[PDB]
Amino acid sequence: KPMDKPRLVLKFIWMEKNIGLALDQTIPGHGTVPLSPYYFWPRKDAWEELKVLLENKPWISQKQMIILLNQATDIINLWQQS
RNA sequence: UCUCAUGGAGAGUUCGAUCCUGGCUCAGGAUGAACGCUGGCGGCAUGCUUAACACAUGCAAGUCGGACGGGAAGUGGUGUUUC
Ligand SMILES: [Mg+2]
Ligand SMILES: [Mg+2]
Ligand SMILES: [Mg+2]
Ligand SMILES: [Mg+2]
Ligand SMILES: [Mg+2]
Ligand SMILES: [Mg+2]
Ligand SMILES: [Mg+2]
Ligand SMILES: [Mg+2]
Ligand SMILES: [Mg+2]
Ligand SMILES: [Mg+2]
Ligand SMILES: [Mg+2]
Ligand SMILES: [Mg+2]
Repeated sequence: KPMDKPRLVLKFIWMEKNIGLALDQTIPGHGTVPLSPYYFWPRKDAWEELKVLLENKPWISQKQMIILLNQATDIINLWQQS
């Protein structure tokens, strides 16, 4: 049995005045399963609840969490710029 | 006495009576019928003949994304699919 890396995919919900955030997990043969539900920014703390859900799960390595937090920070800053 | 024929009826009224010419009237069918009285059901039909007179409202001709450029719904994104 080899070692498969459960790579995580980042998703967003684009609303008029709001934007939500969610994460998925991907393993070979297991396909894709949702890791986290959609958190609506600015109304809720989206990046904070996403990284809190990635910390509560011990099987997420620091690198996979920090990459998704970097591109999700780039999308929250891109929404805030608009 | 083979064959064809499945078809044609009258009545009252002019005269004191009659025969005739002659009109009127009636008995029969048919309705895209109307009105009156009365009206239980089913089957198949029929239903502005008058003003080709006016029209409130709603519907009666669209379809093709496999001609085509686009944008708008979602989706995580041009992998899916819709309008
Ligand atoms: Mg006379
Ligand atoms: Mg007399
Ligand atoms: Mg005569
Ligand atoms: Mg008759
Ligand atoms: Mg009646
Ligand atoms: Mg007419
Ligand atoms: Mg009209
Ligand atoms: Mg219609
Ligand atoms: Mg189609
Ligand atoms: Mg179509
Ligand atoms: Mg064609
Ligand atoms: Mg396509």
